[PDB]
Amino acid sequence: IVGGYTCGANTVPYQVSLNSGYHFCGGSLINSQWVVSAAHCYKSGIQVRLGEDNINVVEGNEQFISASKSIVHPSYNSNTLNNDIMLIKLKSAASLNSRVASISLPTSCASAGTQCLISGWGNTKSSGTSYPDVLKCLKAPILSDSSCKSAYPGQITSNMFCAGYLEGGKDSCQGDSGGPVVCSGKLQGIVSWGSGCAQKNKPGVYTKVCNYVSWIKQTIASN
Ligand SMILES: N=C(N)N1CCCCC1
Ligand SMILES: [Ca+2]
Repeated sequence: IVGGYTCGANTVPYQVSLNSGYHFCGGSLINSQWVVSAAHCYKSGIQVRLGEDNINVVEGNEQFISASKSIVHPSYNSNTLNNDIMLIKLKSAASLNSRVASISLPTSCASAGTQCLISGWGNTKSSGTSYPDVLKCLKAPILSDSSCKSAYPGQITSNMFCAGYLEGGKDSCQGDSGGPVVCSGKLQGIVSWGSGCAQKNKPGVYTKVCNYVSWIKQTIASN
């Protein structure tokens, strides 16, 4: 996250770190045994780390649970990033508490102008590299479809939305991928792609979760 703030330990209780020897992506806990992330975060050997603040220090609220299965969206296209969403099932249910909690799926899609919370352990610099140990946060509005398409000609599908600031300076970044965009207490986005980080006229692009609620629910119901 570039241009954000330190969230505070366990203040984003649905945020998970996906670990394969190191943090490589975010995700969102949506019930005791399932995480939503980005399809472009797929790999084998995933351990889900819940209850994290500093990802390099055991601070006492962590739960580390291996994935038992991963399900990339049927229609994911890795060239266009259309349908950039993946479900991960945990081998055992997480113990839910104030510090480790699921985030509700949306009942309705969110509108441009809605303020959301984006979070992750990604790079905090738009030029160069500095990766934080503790979770960072950014408050950002959803942008109109028109301005999203103007920023990225030929690239925005009905399964994507932009959020952030056209003036630059505030955005998600490398290592935030797969993490949450939460608006009014519902998971409306997944950190997906952009152009650099925090550049003028290049807002972040996010997977539009409301389009996937039926798929998520029916996948969970049979897996
Ligand atoms: N929001 C931006 N700029 N992103 C998404 C996360 C990876 C780097 C590109
Ligand atoms: Ca930790």
